[PDB]
Parts: sequence; C-alpha cells; structure tokens
Amino acid sequence: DEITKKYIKDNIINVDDNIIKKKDIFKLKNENNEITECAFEYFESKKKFDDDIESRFFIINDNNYNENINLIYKDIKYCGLNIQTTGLEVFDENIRLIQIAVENYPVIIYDMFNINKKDILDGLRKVLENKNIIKIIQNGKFDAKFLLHNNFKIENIFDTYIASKLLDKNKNMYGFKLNNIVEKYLNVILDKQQQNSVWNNSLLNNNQLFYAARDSSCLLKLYKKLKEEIKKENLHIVNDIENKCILPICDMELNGIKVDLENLQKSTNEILNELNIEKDNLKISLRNYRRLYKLYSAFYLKLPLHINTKTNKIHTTFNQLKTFSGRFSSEKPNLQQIPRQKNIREIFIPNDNNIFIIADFKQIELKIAAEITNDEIMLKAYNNNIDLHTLTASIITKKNIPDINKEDRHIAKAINFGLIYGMNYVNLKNYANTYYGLNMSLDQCLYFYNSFFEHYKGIYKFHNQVKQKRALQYSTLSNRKVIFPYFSFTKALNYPVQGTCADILKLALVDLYDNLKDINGKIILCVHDEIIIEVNKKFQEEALKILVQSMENSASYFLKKVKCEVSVKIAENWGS
Ligand SMILES: [Cl-]
Ligand SMILES: [Cl-]
Ligand SMILES: [Cl-]
Ligand code: NA
Repeated sequence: DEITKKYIKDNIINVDDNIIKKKDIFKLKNENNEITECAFEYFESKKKFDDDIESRFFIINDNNYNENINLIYKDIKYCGLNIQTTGLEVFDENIRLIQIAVENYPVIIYDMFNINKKDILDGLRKVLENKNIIKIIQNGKFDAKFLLHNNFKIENIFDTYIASKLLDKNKNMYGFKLNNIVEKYLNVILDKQQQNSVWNNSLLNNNQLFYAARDSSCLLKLYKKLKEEIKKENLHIVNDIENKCILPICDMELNGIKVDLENLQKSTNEILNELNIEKDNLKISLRNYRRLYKLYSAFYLKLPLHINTKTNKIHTTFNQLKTFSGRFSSEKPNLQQIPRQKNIREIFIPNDNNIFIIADFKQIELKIAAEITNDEIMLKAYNNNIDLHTLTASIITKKNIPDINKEDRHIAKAINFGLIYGMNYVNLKNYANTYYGLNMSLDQCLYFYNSFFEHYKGIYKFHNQVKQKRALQYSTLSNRKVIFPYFSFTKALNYPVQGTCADILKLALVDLYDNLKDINGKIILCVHDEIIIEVNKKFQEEALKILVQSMENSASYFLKKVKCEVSVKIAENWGS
C-alpha cells in the first residue's frame, strides 16, 4: 500500500512505518585531500537508535545503481564486511546480501537477489581483493567461504571472532557470537531476532535491513577496541597468524578430499563378512568381533554419510580455535578419529591427474621442550644430529653410542616421553610396563628419574619452577595465552609444547597457501603434525620442496636453538 509497498522499487517492505528514503549530498575525499561532492539516495529509521552505530544504508540494485557510490571506496584503509546467507551450507545456499561499512558513511548494501549487471560489483571486487584494505569480519571463515565459492576474491582480514576468542584465553566455551561480542564491547544489543527471518525472498523488510546495516558497521567500532586489546595483551603475532590462516582453512574445506568408493564398499563387505564369520562360527574371538564391530559400525557405516554423492568428496569442518592447545580439530567427519590402518586410509585419494604430498615433523614436541627448558645436553645433541632416545640411553646405561642396543633405546623412549611430560618414577613404572611392555621396578624407575634430571639440568630447573609458581597463565612461543581454572603440573608442561605446535602448523599453512599459488596447489588436510597438499603430477618435485620449506621456515620463526626435521613422501593415497 501507500506504506508497506512504498519502496517496492528498491525491493523493500515497510513493515512498521519506520523507514524513510532520503537524498543528501555527501563529501568524498581522496588521497590528495581533494573533496568532491555527490548526491546519494539512502534509507534511514524514523525512530532513532539509542546508540551511535551507523544505521543508515544505501541499497544497490539494477534500477537505482549509481556508479558514484564506488567513490566512497577511494583511499580507504579498513571496512566492515558482512554477508547475509539463506542458510549455513555454502554449497546448498546463496549469498542474499553483502554489506560494506566505510567509516562515517551509511552502510553500502548489495542486494544480490536484485543485481544482474556485472558492472555493479566491480568496485566491490576491488575492495575485497585489495591486500591494502583491511576487511573487518565476524566469523571470517564462514563469510570468506561463501565469497570464495561465489567467485569473489578476498585478502587481508581481521576476524573479530578470532580476536575475541584469543582474548578469552579458553576461559569460556560460549559467548563468541556477534550479539554477545557487541553487547560486551559496545553495550549495544543487536536485533538477533532477524537471524531467523526469511532471507530467501527477493524482498526484505526494513527491520532486516537495519540489522544488516548495523551488524556490519558495528565491526568498525569492534576493530578499534579489539585491535587495542590485542596489542595490550601482546597477542598481535598470534592474532595475525590466525587471521591469515582463515584462507588456507577455507581452501581445505572447499577442496574436500576425494573418496575411492570401490575400496570403501569392498572393505565394508570384507569387515562385514568377518563379523558374520564371528557370529556364525562362534555362537581372541571377543577382541576380534569387537574390533571389527567398531570398525564397521563406527566408521565404515558413518563415513558414507559425509560423501558428496556427485563428487565422491568429503568436505570436513576445521575448527580454528576450539581446542585447549590451539591445534586444529575437525568434525563431520572428525579426521583424527578415522582409523590409521593403511587398509582404511588408502580409501582417500587425490583427484585425477593429481597426487598427494604428505609431510610430517619427526619430534617437534620434544624439540620444543628442549628449547623452552633451554637444556644444554639436549640442544647440543639435536644440533649434532644425535637421536634423543639414543642420547638418554647413553645417559642411563653409561654406554657409548656404538654399544647401545635396541632394548636400551626402547627403555629410553619410555623414560623421555614419561619424564619430559612430568611423571614421577611411580607413574613411569606403570607407564613403561603398560605401553611399552617392559616390567621395570620402582628402584629402577627411581634410578631413571634421578639420572634423567641429574643430566638434563635445564628440564629439572624448568619443571621445578613450574611446580613452585603453581601459575594459571601460560603462553606459547607465539604468545598465545591460556588461563587454567586450577593448577595442573602436567597440563602446565604440555600447553606451551602443544600450543607451539599449533602456532607452527598454522604459520606453515599460511606460508604454504602463498607458495602454492604459482602451481595452483591445493591444501587438503592438517592432522597432528602432518599436512597434505594436492598438486598436478607435473609440479610433483616442485611441490615437494614448497611443502618442506613452508614447514621448515615456520619452525625457524619460532625455534632459534633447535632445527626441525620434516619427513615427506609423495603418495597416491593417505595410507602410504
Ligand atoms: Cl605478555
Ligand atoms: Cl592484530
Ligand atoms: Cl621435528
Ligand atoms: Na559475519
């Protein structure tokens, strides 16, 4: 009517007589401080908002497209970026809106359901691609994923969700949605009710648009506050790595990993025949039937649920900041819960004309411990390329390296992993006999304990410092920080080691993502201390080097007294 359909030409529904269209003249500045003016039609709320968040907006469609709007983008350095989608899955859903909030201007809202001329998005694509303009985003992985899948290029991101998560230091598992973050840092309550509104129509009501404008311009004010808190916490280095790691993570999720259905259904029939063999031949046997039962039901039966029927690809979900240590986690499916047996990981293959390159660190955790504790014997041994287990064997047995046998090294393995991570000699005994099948005595493990820390004086001093301080706040070599709810000696030792691994892998993915562009390399997976890339077979030897140096250079960034070792192989399946 005169009210509801008043702005139907702009594809807007006036739901409550609370929207006016206005036309004013806006000043436009460039790099040379020159001011040129333009007249723009924008929308505003009749009832003013009880805050200072920019709530006006331009809407861009085919009927009103004013090219001069792109002049707002001239010589800017940051902008709030948000999108509205019709759902959560980038493959099944569409981008309904794109919002860009430039400081001191009403938000520019691209009505994507009512745009069909490519010229309208030109100035948009430039802002996104411009590596010298910061795009402030909330949930950058989610938004970047949609933009990438819709053939939008983007670079330079500051994720307010990553900053808030890092500042929380794993003290809370909830409170990181836009609504929470804005209420905390700005004391403004956004109309979160609009998330459940209908975005699939070619028309939107005024309330949906005021929300799409305010949920994008608020990013400008969150960036200033969060940027300052990051700096005060000395979290810039980690926050920067995490922000740059968004794109490699999107790359992994968008590429997925191809599944060989032949071996899948085959192995399903095989383990199934072994299970039926158990039932028939029975009704050793228990452990066998149970193993095959979990293998079949918990894996062979669940996995097909995630296979893209049209591409035989799995598109897992990588969580950037949901583990205690900062390591990646995955879900739907959880890649680290997939069995390690070569019988099962052989099912994952590269695309045609491509091949996998798989790389691992050998002993990154133990080398990190040596650097953190600054233990002279360990650092010198690593630098002379002496094996750490052989080393400890020579200390325990007092033998020289030529007289050290395999049983000596096996015992030393248990001592190293047990004592480096904070066990006492009693726990060492149980740990050794349980996981290594050694049957050592308390008097022996007591000798191991005293001998270990008598020679590894750096570790002994570091461990004693941790016990005495009983501190709750710990940091990694990237200065990623955590605060414990209560003091645990073994967790205090483990966090800087595991958290530094996270830093190294995440920085390796960032360098790798840049180094692979020349050969259109694809980042596939990151689990534990390994990364998998997929490349055309002709760039095989070139990608082998890129992956190794991306991981070596990352470790070199954090470790100054010890050199990492990368084991790398070229494979046609994940089971190799
Ligand atoms: Cl600090
Ligand atoms: Cl930063
Ligand atoms: Cl290593
Ligand atoms: Na967002």
